[PDB]
Amino acid sequence: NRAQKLLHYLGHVMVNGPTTPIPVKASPSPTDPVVPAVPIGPPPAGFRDILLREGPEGFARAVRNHPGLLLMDTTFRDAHQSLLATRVRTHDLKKIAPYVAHNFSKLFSMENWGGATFDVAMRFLYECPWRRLQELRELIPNIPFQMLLRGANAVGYTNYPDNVVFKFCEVAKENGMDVFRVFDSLNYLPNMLLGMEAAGSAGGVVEAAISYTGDVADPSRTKYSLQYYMGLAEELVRAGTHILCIKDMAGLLKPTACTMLVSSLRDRFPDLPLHIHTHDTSGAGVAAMLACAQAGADVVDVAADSMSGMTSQPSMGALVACTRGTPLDTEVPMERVFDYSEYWEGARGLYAAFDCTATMKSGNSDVYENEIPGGQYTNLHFQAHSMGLGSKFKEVKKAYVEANQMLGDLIKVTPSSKIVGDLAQFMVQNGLSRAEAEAQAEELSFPRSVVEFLQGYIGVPHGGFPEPFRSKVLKDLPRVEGRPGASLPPLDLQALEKELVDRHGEEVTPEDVLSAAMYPDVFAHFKDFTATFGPLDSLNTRLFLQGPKIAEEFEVELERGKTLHIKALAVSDLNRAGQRQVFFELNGQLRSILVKDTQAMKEMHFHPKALKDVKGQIGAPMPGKVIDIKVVAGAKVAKGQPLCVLSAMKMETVVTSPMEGTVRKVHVTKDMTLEGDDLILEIE
Amino acid sequence: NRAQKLLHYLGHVMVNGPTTPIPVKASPSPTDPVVPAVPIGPPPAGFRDILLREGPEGFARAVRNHPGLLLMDTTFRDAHQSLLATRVRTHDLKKIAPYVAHNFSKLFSMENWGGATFDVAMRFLYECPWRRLQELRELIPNIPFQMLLRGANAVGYTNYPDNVVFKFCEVAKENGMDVFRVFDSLNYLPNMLLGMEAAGSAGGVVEAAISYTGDVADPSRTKYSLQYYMGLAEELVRAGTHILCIKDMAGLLKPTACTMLVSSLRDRFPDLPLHIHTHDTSGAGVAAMLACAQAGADVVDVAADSMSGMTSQPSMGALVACTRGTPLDTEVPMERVFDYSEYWEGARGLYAAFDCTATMKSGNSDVYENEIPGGQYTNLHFQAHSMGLGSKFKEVKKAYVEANQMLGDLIKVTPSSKIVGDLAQFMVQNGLSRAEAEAQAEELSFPRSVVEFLQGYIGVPHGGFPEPFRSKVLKDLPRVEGRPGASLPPLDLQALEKELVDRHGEEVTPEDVLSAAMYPDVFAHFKDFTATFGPLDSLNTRLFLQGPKIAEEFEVELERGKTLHIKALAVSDLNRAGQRQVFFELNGQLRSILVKDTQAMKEMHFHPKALKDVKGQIGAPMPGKVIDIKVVAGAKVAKGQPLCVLSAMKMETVVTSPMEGTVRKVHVTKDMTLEGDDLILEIE
Amino acid sequence: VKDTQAMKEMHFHPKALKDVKGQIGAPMPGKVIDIKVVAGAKVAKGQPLCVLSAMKMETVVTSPMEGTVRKVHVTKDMTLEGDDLILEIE
Ligand SMILES: *C(=O)CCCC[C@@H]1SC[C@@H]2NC(=O)N[C@@H]21
Ligand SMILES: *C(=O)CCCC[C@@H]1SC[C@@H]2NC(=O)N[C@@H]21
Repeated sequence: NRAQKLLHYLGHVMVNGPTTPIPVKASPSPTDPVVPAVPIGPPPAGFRDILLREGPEGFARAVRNHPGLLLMDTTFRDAHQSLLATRVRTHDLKKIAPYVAHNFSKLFSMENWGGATFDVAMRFLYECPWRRLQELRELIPNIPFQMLLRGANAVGYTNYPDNVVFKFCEVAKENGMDVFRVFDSLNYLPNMLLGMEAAGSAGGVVEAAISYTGDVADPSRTKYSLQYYMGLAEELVRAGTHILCIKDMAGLLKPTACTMLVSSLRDRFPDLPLHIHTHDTSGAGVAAMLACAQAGADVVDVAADSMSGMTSQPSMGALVACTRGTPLDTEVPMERVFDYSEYWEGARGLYAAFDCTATMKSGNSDVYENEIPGGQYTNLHFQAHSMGLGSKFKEVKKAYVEANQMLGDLIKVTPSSKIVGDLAQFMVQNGLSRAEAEAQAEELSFPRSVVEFLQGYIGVPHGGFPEPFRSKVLKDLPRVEGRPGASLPPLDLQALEKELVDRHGEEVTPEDVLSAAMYPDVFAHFKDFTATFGPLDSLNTRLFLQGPKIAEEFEVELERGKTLHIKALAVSDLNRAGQRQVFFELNGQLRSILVKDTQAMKEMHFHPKALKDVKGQIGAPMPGKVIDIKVVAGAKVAKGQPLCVLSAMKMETVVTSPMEGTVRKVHVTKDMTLEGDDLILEIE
Repeated sequence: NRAQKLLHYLGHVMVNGPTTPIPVKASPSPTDPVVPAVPIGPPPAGFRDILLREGPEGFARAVRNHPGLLLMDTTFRDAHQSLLATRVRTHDLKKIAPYVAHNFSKLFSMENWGGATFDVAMRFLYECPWRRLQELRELIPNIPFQMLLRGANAVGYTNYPDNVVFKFCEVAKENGMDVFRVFDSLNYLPNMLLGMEAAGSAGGVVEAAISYTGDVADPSRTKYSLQYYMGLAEELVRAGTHILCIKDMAGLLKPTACTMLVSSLRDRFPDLPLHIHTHDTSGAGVAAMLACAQAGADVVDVAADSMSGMTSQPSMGALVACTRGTPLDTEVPMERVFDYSEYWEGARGLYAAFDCTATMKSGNSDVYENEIPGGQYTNLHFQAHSMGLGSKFKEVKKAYVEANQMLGDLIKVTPSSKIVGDLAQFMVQNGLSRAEAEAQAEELSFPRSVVEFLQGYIGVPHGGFPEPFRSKVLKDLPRVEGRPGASLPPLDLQALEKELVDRHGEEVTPEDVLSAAMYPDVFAHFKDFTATFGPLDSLNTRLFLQGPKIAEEFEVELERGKTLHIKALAVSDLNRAGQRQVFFELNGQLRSILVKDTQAMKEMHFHPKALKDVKGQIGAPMPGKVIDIKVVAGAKVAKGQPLCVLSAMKMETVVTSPMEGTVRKVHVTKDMTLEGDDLILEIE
Repeated sequence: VKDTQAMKEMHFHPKALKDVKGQIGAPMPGKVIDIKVVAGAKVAKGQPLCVLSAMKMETVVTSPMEGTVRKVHVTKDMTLEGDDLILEIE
């Protein structure tokens, strides 16, 4: 019995408009993407059976001894985050999940879990990550899944207590999550050791990712030399990981740097599998990927053709065709590739409301001097749009270079990238250059994020903080060193459950408790809106965004037990009250409800009205202009004396003092239109 | 049920316009007239008791014996056509009847029904005359009413069968009717004889009327001399009646003329009650009326103050005030006159959409040169407007005099007035002069009514009529001689009862049968229209003609206990075939109705499409502009022989005859861009 | 011809003046959350003044100088955009 709340949502969409902020105006494609047919038989068993049967190390050995190359479709997380603002719901994903299970059993592993998946499922979109994860894992019983995880902060942006992160990892593994990736913003050794230890405590296949920046083929700059990365890999390997992984956030891999680094690591690690992640922002990613594959790569990240290019991962087809005659022999059907690409482009056509292709058309070479992370460009563009700064977005990216170089050649990863982007925003809205910021570091009101980083909440940069700027900014601000996760006191996991179940909700589960501990207020708002509108996510994307149209019929699956349909009838009209009626016809009955519009009165005039109950109160006898008032406020007047004169074209009503006393205040000064019984002055 | 029909009517009124045509575009005023207060006790004793306890002769003697003056109110019949097109409903009428029946006892009689009363009560207004008359007798069991009748034609414009008129009068008298008027357009003595014979057969008060035209005080005016009128009056009085009357359809009585006339009449008949009827158009009506009422008159017609002036009768107020310090001593409390006038003034704005004021601003002179009947001018202007010649309406009345000379100086009230009007309509429509119209009147077709008059379906005029024009028009037509009514073959109506019954009659009353006998076409039309939408005259007049406005609640009655509470929300839009859905509110229920819009015509024609079932037919392969044609219609064609060339922008395709034979026709003009798959030509 | 039906007006919070160093303007456009100092109270150098939060950006306004506050132009619970006078120092 939530159809009432759902229709209230629909009517609120009809009147007040779509609720989620929209960066650019657009209209959804009326057409519906076509899903290809799927075989009746259960999906063929992929590599998940090995994990279910063999240990994580046994699985790693089986992959390593396998001849050929292993593939990852990263469309579900990295493309959505990068190309879009990853505002995709799970309905369309489920529409294709059986096809993927039935056809893509040769894939290495699947990425479905994001870092900002919680933020999008809470703040703007309204979904529970655990739920649709559960349905997807049901639909995919035979491909292992990979989730994104950071070093100290599990999904947050500040370092976090060890115990809560361990419990969260335990919960995720208990749910059925398969493969874990753990990394750090600056590759901070205590944080990465903590993450590796947490993943080992969870139990499963564990990898660590090395943040690659710059070019290792340039001997002029050895800020992070091949020796540096090699030693880093040395402590990672001695840490006992399953597989090493490499992530190219900005797609800055030359095939030369590819081959020399891959050889440099494979020579001393002959049985170590390889995982490669890159963003095809510059359009030359495919060459580097092919060079790595020739050089001894094992697993790589690559996106569907329709969702490829631009800033996402490269395409299926390029690598598939390039290795047909090549002994690499990716050995995957092209028909499934075409079906996947066509379905994905059809689905993208629906999310045309905020495609960044209007802003940026094709990937440029402006990454080698800008180093914008591939995954956050559209999101930061939309952040600027919310800030209204989209007009100068061309200068916004111009500021990023110096925003980073304020703090030096840092490892610009998602937290650091966000901080640098915030710094660029601040100095571009203030419009001051490098010298103005550096000389006035104390003077400028930097956000709490600047002092947060300079304090050392995330960690310590390998190169170290900028001492003069940090001294100018922090000054009296405390500086906590060491591992902040070790520095941060542990926090309770129990009394918060009681507090939340007292405030709302009358059931106990650890999932919502840990979610609210990670993020209380957005959790509360999400619960508020869901309660006011019942279950969601059972609708179509077009229905979710723009709502039903006039005299069109559409079936709505309320839940699995029953499915009904609603017929939108008419918009009715604005009432004198802010409520508006809207007409709706469900399966066999007609109904209409009241919708509040955001146009409640315009509040003009409301001139003071003299009250006749108080005989001392004076009201204007006739409406018109005032030629003059013979009395100033706080002046004594006598009974029957002229004190004010009203004006019209034929009569001149001279005001008479109602009694003896002094005038408090003259509401009318001179020459304003008056009404009958208007407050002029009060006499006592 | 019944609600559905009226609800559909309301929806149709919302979607479409008012069914009745609108002469002048306006809206009813948002004001309800004030009903004056009424007592509770039974109505006082008027004159219905007197005629009840006496005979018509005894009652007439009692009236004559009264010292003073007795007044006739024509605000229920004549003021209608004088000021409006006689569009007043009955629902508004049944709101002062208790007041006047209580307040007005000295009043002589009231005229409600009239000649042009039923021809609208079913044709434009949709009501039953007998029904409304039945609903007033109980409201006023105090004061006699008065019927206006014509001699030969009972209600119609052509002489009706004598039995028909007799039985009609008998039924009318049986309806409880009290006073009757006998009249004829011409002075055709058999017409008045038949009318008075029918009135006496019915049994009751019989009054005949004499038309007035020209001047009696002008020696030059000789066609209708005093002695002519004296002979008419003496013949009628020898026929023997109850009360005499005089008609002034145009308001042409000077005081001296009517006072000398009254002196002549009262001299030789100093017992007979004397009655006058005039239409105040020249503006001097009140003066002559009062003068030659002080002379010898007994009864005076008079209209309400608000419904006075212009062309209607003079007012209550002037006559009451003047007859104050006089022996006549009207003796009527004028306060009730005041409230009556106030109610009528309030009621006038309801039908303000059509009125003579918009055209006829003030009372115009020169009526002597025009002699246009007062009760005809408004309808004439309306019919000219509906004709489309309302623009040149002044030129229409200009041509009216020439038509008068065409027919000579004759008395015209109902039939011949509109006959001259239609002849002038033809005159102005053809834009032709009088003299040559007289000349080439042989071949020129004339309206059917002119032919009827020239044949003599009405009777012989007093002065005859020109022969050569009648020979030029009638020519070879049979011509009626003698009395048309006697020459008319009497016909039975008993078969009409069964015809009505078995066609659509299951409750038809003899009144309805008589109505069908009068105007069968519009009778059946009104019957079917009422049967479609149910009974009318149960709602407000603005509610009837304008309909309820959106988003307001209103109440409607059905009977004493059946009264509803109705509200309307809004209207849907044209869904798929010009149909609307509208949403009403019952006392507590919500209703949805469908209305078929009439403003959707969407007439579009296309070049014939080649049908694939016919192999011989040839269709256009590509849309585009035709360059040249190689085969003419009805010419032999070879198999695969070029016949047409098409080229739109890029492609050029030459159409060839796919089969051997000869063509029948080509649908090509060589110079039109024709779409593909079109029936360009055919093959045998 | 000069039209008469054109009425143009200006209102809402004014803009902080750059030459007046005592005038303190809003650095970012956002919602007023809390005000650290009430009008008529001494303010130290580098002291929090107001908190602004719009989408994820948290900003605390520091005191440009050391001196008592005279008027709270920022008021409370009304959105203020960048470069709007929030506090004035004499
Ligand atoms: C709140 O919407 C701001 C969205 C931008 C931050 C998100 S968080 C995780 C991603 N990593 C990054 O740098 N921006 C993205
Ligand atoms: C059309 O609805 C009927 C009214 C117009 C004819 C009436 S009949 C009596 C009057 N005399 C005349 O010529 N027209 C008027």
